[PDB]
Amino acid sequence: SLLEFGKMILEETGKLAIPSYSSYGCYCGWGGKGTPKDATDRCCFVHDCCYGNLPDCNPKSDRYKYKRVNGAIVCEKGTSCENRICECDKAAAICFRQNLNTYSKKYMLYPDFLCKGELKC
Ligand SMILES: COc1ccc(C(=O)O)cc1
Repeated sequence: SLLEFGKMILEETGKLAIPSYSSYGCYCGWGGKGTPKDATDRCCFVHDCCYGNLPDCNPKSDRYKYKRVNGAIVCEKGTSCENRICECDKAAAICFRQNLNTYSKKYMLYPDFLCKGELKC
């Protein structure tokens, strides 16, 4: 679910999903179009594609379970949709951590009109 993803993001990065990643660039918190602005935005682009791989799943509301082994995220077994959702979120959270070094506040509340064009998954 979105709230669980938000908790995962905070755990991983120390940033609040809202407002750090809810309106960032072209794809974070509300993707759609344009060339991703930076590596963080690309995390959200891939995350969006990842959810797009699951048309018959409901990633916003469906809850999954995960644990930490060391600091590593381990998705626990639930339904097929839950497992696949968890893997998408895990990847994104790790991606955000990997790219904290280039996270830029200037991409927060990024205006829609600067995001144009379709980019294929
Ligand atoms: C509503 O909260 C969020 C938080 C993060 C993201 C994201 O990282 O894409 C989307 C919505």
